[PDB]
Amino acid sequence: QMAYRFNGIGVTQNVLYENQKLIANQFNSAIGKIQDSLSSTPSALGKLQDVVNQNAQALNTLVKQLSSNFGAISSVLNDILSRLDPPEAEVQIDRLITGRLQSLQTYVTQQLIRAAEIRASANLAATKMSECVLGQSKRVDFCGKGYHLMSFPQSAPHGVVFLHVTYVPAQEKNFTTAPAICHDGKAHFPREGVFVSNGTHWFVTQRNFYEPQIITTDNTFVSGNCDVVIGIVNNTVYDPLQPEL
Amino acid sequence: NKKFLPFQQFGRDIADTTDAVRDPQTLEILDITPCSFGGVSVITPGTNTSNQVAVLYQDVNCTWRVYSTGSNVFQTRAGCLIGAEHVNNSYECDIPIGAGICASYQTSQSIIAYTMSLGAENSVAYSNNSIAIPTNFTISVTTEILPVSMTKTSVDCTMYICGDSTECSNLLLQYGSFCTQLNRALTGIAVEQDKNTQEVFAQVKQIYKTPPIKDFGGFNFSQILPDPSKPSKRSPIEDLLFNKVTLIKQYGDCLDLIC
Amino acid sequence: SVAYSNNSIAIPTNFTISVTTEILPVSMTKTSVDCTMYICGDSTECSNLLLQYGSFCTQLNRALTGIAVEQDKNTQEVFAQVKQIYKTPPIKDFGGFNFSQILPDPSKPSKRSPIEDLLFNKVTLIKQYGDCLDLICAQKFNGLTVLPPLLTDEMIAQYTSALLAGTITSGWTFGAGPALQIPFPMQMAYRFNGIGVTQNVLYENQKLIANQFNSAIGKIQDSLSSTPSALGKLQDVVNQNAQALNTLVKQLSSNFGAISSVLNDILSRLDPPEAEVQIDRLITGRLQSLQTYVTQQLIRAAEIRASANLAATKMSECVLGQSKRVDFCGKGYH
Ligand SMILES: *[C@@H]1O[C@H](CO)[C@@H](O[C@@H]2O[C@H](CO)[C@@H](O)[C@H](O)[C@H]2NC(C)=O)[C@H](O)[C@H]1NC(C)=O
Ligand SMILES: *[C@@H]1O[C@H](CO)[C@@H](O[C@@H]2O[C@H](CO)[C@@H](O)[C@H](O)[C@H]2NC(C)=O)[C@H](O)[C@H]1NC(C)=O
Ligand SMILES: *[C@@H]1O[C@H](CO)[C@@H](O[C@@H]2O[C@H](CO)[C@@H](O)[C@H](O)[C@H]2NC(C)=O)[C@H](O)[C@H]1NC(C)=O
Ligand SMILES: *[C@@H]1O[C@H](CO)[C@@H](O[C@@H]2O[C@H](CO)[C@@H](O)[C@H](O)[C@H]2NC(C)=O)[C@H](O)[C@H]1NC(C)=O
Ligand SMILES: *[C@@H]1O[C@H](CO)[C@@H](O[C@@H]2O[C@H](CO)[C@@H](O)[C@H](O)[C@H]2NC(C)=O)[C@H](O)[C@H]1NC(C)=O
Ligand SMILES: *[C@@H]1O[C@H](CO)[C@@H](O)[C@H](O)[C@H]1NC(C)=O
Ligand SMILES: *[C@@H]1O[C@H](CO)[C@@H](O)[C@H](O)[C@H]1NC(C)=O
Ligand SMILES: *[C@@H]1O[C@H](CO)[C@@H](O)[C@H](O)[C@H]1NC(C)=O
Repeated sequence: QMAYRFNGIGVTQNVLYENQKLIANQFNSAIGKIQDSLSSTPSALGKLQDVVNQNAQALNTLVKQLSSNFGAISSVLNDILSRLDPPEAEVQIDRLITGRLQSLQTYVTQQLIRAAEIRASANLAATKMSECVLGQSKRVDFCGKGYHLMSFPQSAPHGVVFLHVTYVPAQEKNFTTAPAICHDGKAHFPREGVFVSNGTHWFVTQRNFYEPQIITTDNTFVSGNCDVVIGIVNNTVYDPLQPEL
Repeated sequence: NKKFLPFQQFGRDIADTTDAVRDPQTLEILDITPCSFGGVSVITPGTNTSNQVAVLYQDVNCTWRVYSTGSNVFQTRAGCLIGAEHVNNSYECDIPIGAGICASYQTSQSIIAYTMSLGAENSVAYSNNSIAIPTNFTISVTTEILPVSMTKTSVDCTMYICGDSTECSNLLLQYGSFCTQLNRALTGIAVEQDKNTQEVFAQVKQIYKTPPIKDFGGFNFSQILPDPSKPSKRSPIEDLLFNKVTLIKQYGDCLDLIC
Repeated sequence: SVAYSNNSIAIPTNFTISVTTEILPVSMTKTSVDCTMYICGDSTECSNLLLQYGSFCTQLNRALTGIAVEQDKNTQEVFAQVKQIYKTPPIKDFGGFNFSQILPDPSKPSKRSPIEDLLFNKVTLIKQYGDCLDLICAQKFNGLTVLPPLLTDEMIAQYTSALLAGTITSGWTFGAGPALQIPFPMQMAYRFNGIGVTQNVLYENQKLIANQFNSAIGKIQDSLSSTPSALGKLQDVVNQNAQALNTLVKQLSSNFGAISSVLNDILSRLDPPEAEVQIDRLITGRLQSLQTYVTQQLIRAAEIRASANLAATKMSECVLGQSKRVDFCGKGYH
């Protein structure tokens, strides 16, 4: 399966099969580092804590707004009712009713805006569950930084944590490159890969991993002559048909 | 410079506030201007960490309308900063002040103000016949945390506005379907939270089980697979995530912010 | 009418390299409101009467502070994708491709591209007490202030320049790891392979493709310099914010059922008992105006946040990579 996912990012599967223990060890060490980094950093889950903090703060503000007068003589209904007849108590309780109705309407409006934001975040989380966990994504930075291999979901309080396993290239080397190879008056182009050279010798390799190979007629295809391509390089293209001929 | 017509005494602004007047003894036109102007912000590294603060005065040019001057003053495009030293190095942003200026608390400890650094400089060795190809790789696992739902709340309007008062309830009846509207909105939010959770998590309809022998070619999923020993069948990572987030209350247990 | 037949196909014998613009809003202006100066400006009796309403203005300031922090978060999420400031080489031999209209101009005092200079000239956006003793002055005298963005336009230009240098020197490799250099004709041959065309098509038509690219960039510059309504969305955002602030200023002239709109005219004709009713009416009306402004700002900030999330996604998938999604990064094969 992970050889298939290596094929999905442009690396041949023999790279995985010849490095299976190393890839497994790197995956295990990365999962253990994820466990340690989540156990150490206190502000790692601040996105989920902010939702709980905002909801609790909104409810406590709604409770605390019952102490306001809103232009009336008091904030307690029972103190108004025990000092006034039904007409002036009607006036003061009308002021309190208008103020508390305004407080409730403000709370409901802010909750609607916050719920729209939470719904957008949940639609994004459902899209990431569909495209990162249930498949392999070619979208850049949608499922982590690097070439995405696979993702794993974890439940969290009011949320989801995605563990994105990605492939990162490392230990680059610079080589001399050419667009085409001129062998017999014909221009040769790589079928998949890139011509590279160590100054003296020319090979064709895959683009995301250094694996040099002898430039043959099976590695390359022919298009035109050596007069159109700018930067074409003279080299020999080996023919496998006539050592055995 | 206003020229009043002879029947006029006061001049008004676009907000209908009196901003011009005619002096009744010497007939000259005066412009009235408010005294208070300019916003003020305060910068602290935490009251637990220290007691010194820095004060940012917006709309103040120090090349004054300040509370107290100090030993170090600094003129940013966000205003005049008093109480912070200006250094010439560039770091990452600790406390954002504005206009490319950030502040931090460095060691004798004091608040330093600096221009933020966008990152380390890099120059790719571009040539017209040179390529760079990786010879190795790293397998990297990164976390992404996404909110899905929030708490579903319901409000009894009569108990909030007119709690255990009959006269207030009979007065609240003369406002109409406002509280029915509020409860309808909150019910829609509460239904939407369950819809959000169902859309994120209930993608598959079969409950798949891992095999009892965990031979996966060397790959170890023990930190993300469920732990059968725990009373809650969660992964170790999931148990850590549930411990790291802090979220029936009877009448007899109440008679507390939730109460 | 497509000439459909059961054994007929249409195959293109040529191509066009097309450059199109997409304009996306990212942030809006960060505003702060002093409640006491807006409702009860330089009046002690009004401030004492406003103290009986509670934490309403704390709620309003919390909402506006959240909006102001979210604007800087929007700009950081769109532009600060890479953390290395890549530079272009001093020799600009890119196989015939000419990025001079999008690369920074070192002669200008602001290191901006010619296209970026045109875009900044085509969108029209410290005010001391001494030089105010103007709509901004009237806004600032009623407690309404505009906070500066955390990143200046020079820093955004630096981030854009770093993204451009990384793209034209390394292709999509710098967005997924270390920047691996590659010649630009070979990079666009890779991108031709990404849309299903063999690379010899590019290598045998390199001068024509480079000329089409250069002419399309020059046409983009001319069409942005000619059409005045090209940057309509950013100007609409600026106009909406300015109109909201001016409406908030102009709403101070309303009576709200009281005998006047001036605080001092009420206070100079009435004793504090009969003044207090009118001051309470003005307080309720101006509180309603502030709440309406904050609610509209919250809805507008949600829309701007959606636009900024889309712009960050387009920066990730169109600039840092080659997209197979149809019409996400222009019309045609991206
Ligand atoms: C570029 O590739 C060639 C071909 O592999 C390298 O030549 C080989 O060098 C080793 C050195 O130990 C010899 O043992 C081989 O016999 C050589 N192969 C031949 C002659 O076909 C060459 O060294 C490489 N360039 C560099 C700079 O390492
Ligand atoms: C690549 O190889 C070709 C073929 O051997 C070279 O072309 C010849 O170059 C010589 C010297 O200039 C001429 O006298 C011949 O007439 C050319 N033949 C053809 C068929 O064009 C070419 O010069 C080589 N290129 C490099 C850079 O060495
Ligand atoms: C590719 O990278 C891996 C990871 O760093 C290298 O594996 C390490 O190799 C060193 C030296 O042999 C050992 O000391 C480490 O223990 C290895 N790490 C792991 C996780 O196995 C590997 O050698 C590199 N391969 C090449 C060709 O450079
Ligand atoms: C493919 O299209 C290009 C662009 O239209 C053609 O290039 C033009 O060719 C005409 C006639 O040779 C010239 O007058 C123009 O100056 C060329 N334009 C450019 C930008 O170079 C090209 O000829 C077409 N090729 C085919 C095979 O139809
Ligand atoms: C890239 O295109 C620009 C024009 O868009 C070229 O700049 C022109 O250069 C010529 C000669 O150097 C001047 O006469 C023009 O005034 C320049 N125009 C502008 C708008 O600057 C530039 O030379 C091109 N780059 C290369 C490498 O040829
Ligand atoms: C690279 O540039 C050099 C110097 O201008 C030139 O001689 C060479 O032909 C160029 N190669 C390619 C492939 O453009
Ligand atoms: C502050 O005043 C000085 C004196 O002219 C001026 O040079 C400087 O630009 C001003 N600062 C700002 C941010 O306007
Ligand atoms: C997986 O890792 C844990 C701790 O890292 C270890 O205890 C366990 O034995 C490992 N699983 C296997 C099959 O080795």
